[PDB]
Amino acid sequence: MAKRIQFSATGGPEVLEYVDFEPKDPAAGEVQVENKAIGINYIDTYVRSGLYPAPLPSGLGSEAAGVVTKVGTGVSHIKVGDRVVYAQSSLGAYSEYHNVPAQKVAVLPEGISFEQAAASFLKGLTVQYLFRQTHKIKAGDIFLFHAAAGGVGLIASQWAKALGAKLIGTVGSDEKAALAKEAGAWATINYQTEDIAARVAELTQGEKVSVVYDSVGKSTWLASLDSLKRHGLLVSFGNASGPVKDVDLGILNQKGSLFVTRPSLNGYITTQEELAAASEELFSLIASDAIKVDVKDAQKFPLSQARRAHETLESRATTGSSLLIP
Amino acid sequence: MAKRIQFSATGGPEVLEYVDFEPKDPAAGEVQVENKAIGINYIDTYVRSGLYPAPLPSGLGSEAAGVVTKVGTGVSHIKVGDRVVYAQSSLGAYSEYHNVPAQKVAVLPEGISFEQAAASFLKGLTVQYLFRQTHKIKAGDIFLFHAAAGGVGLIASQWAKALGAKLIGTVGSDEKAALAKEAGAWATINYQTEDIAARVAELTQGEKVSVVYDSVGKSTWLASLDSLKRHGLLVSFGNASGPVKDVDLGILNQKGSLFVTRPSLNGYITTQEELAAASEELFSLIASDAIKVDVKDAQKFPLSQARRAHETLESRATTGSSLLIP
Repeated sequence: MAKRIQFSATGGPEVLEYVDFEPKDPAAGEVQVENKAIGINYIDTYVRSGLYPAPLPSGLGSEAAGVVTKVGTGVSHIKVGDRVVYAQSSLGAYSEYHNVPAQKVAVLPEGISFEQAAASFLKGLTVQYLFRQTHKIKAGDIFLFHAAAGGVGLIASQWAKALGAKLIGTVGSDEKAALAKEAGAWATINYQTEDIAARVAELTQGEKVSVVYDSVGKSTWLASLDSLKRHGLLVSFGNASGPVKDVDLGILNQKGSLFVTRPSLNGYITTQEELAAASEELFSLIASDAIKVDVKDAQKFPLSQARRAHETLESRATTGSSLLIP
Repeated sequence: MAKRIQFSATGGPEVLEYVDFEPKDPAAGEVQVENKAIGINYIDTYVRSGLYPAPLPSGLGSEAAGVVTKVGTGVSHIKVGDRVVYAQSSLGAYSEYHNVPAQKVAVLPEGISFEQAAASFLKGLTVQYLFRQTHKIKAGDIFLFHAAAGGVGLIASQWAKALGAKLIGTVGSDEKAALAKEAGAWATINYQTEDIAARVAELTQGEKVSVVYDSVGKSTWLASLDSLKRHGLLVSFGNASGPVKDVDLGILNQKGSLFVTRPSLNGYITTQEELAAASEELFSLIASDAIKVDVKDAQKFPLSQARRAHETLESRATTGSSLLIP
């Protein structure tokens, strides 16, 4: 018997239940991970609130890192006792134990701890596909990245710097602005003080940017469109401020024959080769200290306190990644 | 004094007026073209009906070819007597004379007649940016192109073949199907009989296509989305069946992290270098008979009969380009 967070009905943070359950032995494709550190992602809040349909009662989270305890029939590439991380498990990473298909699990280097992995893996895999697959950031490129002080943002800042690119990062405070700069962001915009698109025009002497990465959605839709040059790409990969509905394609024409895409992690990592390749890049850059992955002690919540943790994430008081410790 | 088509109020074909006017000497940027053959584009009908707001009374058409009669102050690269074609003039190509900025005018090779130019130029420039700029079609590529029997469609078919690519073309009849095949279309779908996305799945043994060119919009939005593979591009460049409003970006995620763009000709040809380069490719391919440009005698209407011509275009009885002869 072990512990997991679940919810019996959708709602706010108050619906999170901390219960016992019997972990089942892994099936033929799978490995059982004794989770040691668990990732906290905005999608966890969306699932919990019913924005994403899930059978009830449901687990929560798809990102965690820990020690492999048992291994299923077919699994060669991963062995008992391996330290691993995953970002795409079935809902249920919020648990002391969770089975995951071996294909969707990456073995950690010795340098990367459980806590770093669960902070950086899903968010780091997200950055890699955004920057290397959805649109290949070249050295010298100016681009806009919303929420640069967030978990995804700080990895994006540091990755951009490693690529020799110039990330303009939107942030909600002067403190978050300095942090994003420290993390390698070329320039900074305060999305409460300043007009985003205006400031982008200023910083590019009118030339604008060929790509925008926008995890905010509704609030910043117009702002992001106005920030793009002719033929530019708007990459909406998040709905922090609510979704982007009621769009007339024609607006893509008005704003200069723009492209727009709504990618997701599952949309870009579908096989173990794809996960291997992307993970190799992520770990490579964490290992060489190009991407440093910290987690404030205030944002390490016990698994028991999952409620408390979710409340924190929704108030936007956090910077960087958060973690649940089983 | 010369003749032009205009309309004093928006409506159907009956609103077209055939009147006298005094052709004015060209301004500093411009050249005056004695039009010999005039292009007929669906956008002419939309403007005439008020789907696109235009100042009244207005001229009509932006595509025509003829002989340069006079030249404005600043013009070097074009001289009196040059045989030319343009696709982006101010509304008024439906005329015996029309001034056009010299930058938006291409000198014709000797091989291409006035009638071929006015059939093929705007529609051919449209095909070039779609196939070479918006998304670079590689040899071997399977892709979907709606309305393959139209004026744009038959050039697209032949261009695709010249690039060694496999254009699946949607058409409204068995007769139009054979014509699209004759014009180099790899495969054909009847959009009145058949399910578009199903047939695309069939023809690609489930792999789907990396791009869709969709000049229909509303009717085919879902069909076009279902036809695209993971990371695929939907290129909406026309609203034949009405516009594409009320779009939840999330649909781009559901259908496989798709891209979508709403390009226009004016969005991709903005300087004379861009027009030169694109025209060179178009003329190059017409010259080498890779793209053959015929116009049925039934779809050559005198300028006087502009009404009659518009009626024909709206009944969808036409295939390929149509022309007005001044």
